[PDB]
Amino acid sequence: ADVPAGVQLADKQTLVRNNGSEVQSLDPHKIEGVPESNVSRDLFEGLLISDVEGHPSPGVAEKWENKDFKVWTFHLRENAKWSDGTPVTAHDFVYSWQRLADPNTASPYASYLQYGHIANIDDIIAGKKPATDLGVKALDDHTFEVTLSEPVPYFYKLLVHPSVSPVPKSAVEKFGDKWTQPANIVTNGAYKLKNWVVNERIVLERNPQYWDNAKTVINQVTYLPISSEVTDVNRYRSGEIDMTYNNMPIELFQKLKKEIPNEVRVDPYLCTYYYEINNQKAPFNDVRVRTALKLALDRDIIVNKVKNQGDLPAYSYTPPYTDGAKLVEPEWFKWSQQKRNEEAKKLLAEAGFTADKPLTFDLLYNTSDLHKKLAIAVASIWKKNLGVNVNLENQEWKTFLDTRHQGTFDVARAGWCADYNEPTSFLNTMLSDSSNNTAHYKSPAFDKLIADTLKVADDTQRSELYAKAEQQLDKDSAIVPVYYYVNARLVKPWVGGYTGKDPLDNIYVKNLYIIKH
Ligand SMILES: [U]
Ligand SMILES: [U]
Ligand SMILES: [U]
Ligand SMILES: [U]
Ligand SMILES: [U]
Ligand SMILES: [U]
Ligand SMILES: [U]
Ligand SMILES: [U]
Repeated sequence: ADVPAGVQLADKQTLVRNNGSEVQSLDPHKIEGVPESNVSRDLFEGLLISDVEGHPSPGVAEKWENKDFKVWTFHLRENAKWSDGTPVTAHDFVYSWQRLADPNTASPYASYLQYGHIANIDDIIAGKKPATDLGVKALDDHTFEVTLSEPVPYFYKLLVHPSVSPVPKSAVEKFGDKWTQPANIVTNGAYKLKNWVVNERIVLERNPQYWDNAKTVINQVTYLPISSEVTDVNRYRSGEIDMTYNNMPIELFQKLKKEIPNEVRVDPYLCTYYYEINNQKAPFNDVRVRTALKLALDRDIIVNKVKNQGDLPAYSYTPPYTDGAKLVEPEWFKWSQQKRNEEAKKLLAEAGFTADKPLTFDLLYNTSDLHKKLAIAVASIWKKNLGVNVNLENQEWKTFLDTRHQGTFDVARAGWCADYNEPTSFLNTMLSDSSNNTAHYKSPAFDKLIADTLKVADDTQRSELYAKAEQQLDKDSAIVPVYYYVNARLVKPWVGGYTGKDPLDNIYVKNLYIIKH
């Protein structure tokens, strides 16, 4: 943390953050969500990290160079250490990225190494070459060298993500699945795990071996797993929570902006809220059904009337303000809602649905007051605009993500937040073989458009290709875009260091500080 001259620090430097739900895991290779990544940034540090404004900056790597955007060499700081005092080396990264690539690990982020195009990843994922063939090597204890199969100019931007953080081989090997328990875990970020009580709290304590420990200010941070946004706000306003999670309650938000304006932080965020359609399951493998659902949803009602928190109606998967995004708005988005509804009803009548044999299916969402309120509105809108019946179903976060990976679903509430600010952080997730492809969407045409983006060495051609990839997605109605998020949360006046300037919201508690109050 960089505490401003003249600010007074509180005697006690402790922080309580709500984190939305119980994490899937603390293992960097078994996670894919925001709540998971919130805790991972405090415990595990990769080659680069985001600075307080979100720019990719030195992490374990203090400096790096690239040869033709294909061979990247990272010079690791001599004093990077794990929490047991042993050195963080380039061999740690070698073992780590191989473990990420290995199909036996089953990471939901195995494909992150495809997105960066590390050499031999496709074969490794396919079981054809062992994970040891991956294009990574330690040229020495403090030098990590990555070889890609094509030039990727934005490659380093990917490296702040938890899936490319190191994991400690000895704890992993020795304790297997229990390596992340507090008595076993070893970490290299600014914090260490102190306590982990499932469905109660996660408590982290400063890691004194962290290389930048002298600038760390908060000695302890607790992450809570509260999925009720109302409860989160209540415990924030009672004094227990210093920073809510960034899901705000429909019940209280308008009142909060009028009551504690200075505390309600609202900033740009690179995430899209949509309904994920299970593209491989009838009748959702029919484009007319997906197009109907997409068109009959009234974004104006949902965004402006039912939510009303500053979100923007969405017509694409990649947020239009992502760096490099130059998207074309489909004509349906400028049509009337009435005109959307007729087209929709027309398509469903064409797909064979009547009044007598209507379309009925499940709407799966992760336990939350906000998602429940939004699914109820969407269910009534779909019912009135299109005659479809939906059965709402909630599942705890971890179970919800697993259900979507398994494909044991019809439609699900969904939200993707960028991992790096470039259109492929979204688009690569709809690739046929992506491990992040929970829409279970498979389009040869869509895959070819994205593969083409690294064949050209031009950014204009590249943006035009991302634009057409978004048009292929929309044409197929792979999803139902609903709105582009804003990052809205409550933060106490004594919490310093949070700018709200990072559109990825990659917060590190090592950057925060408690002002005396
Ligand atoms: U004190
Ligand atoms: U650049
Ligand atoms: U940029
Ligand atoms: U269903
Ligand atoms: U509620
Ligand atoms: U470039
Ligand atoms: U106080
Ligand atoms: U106090």
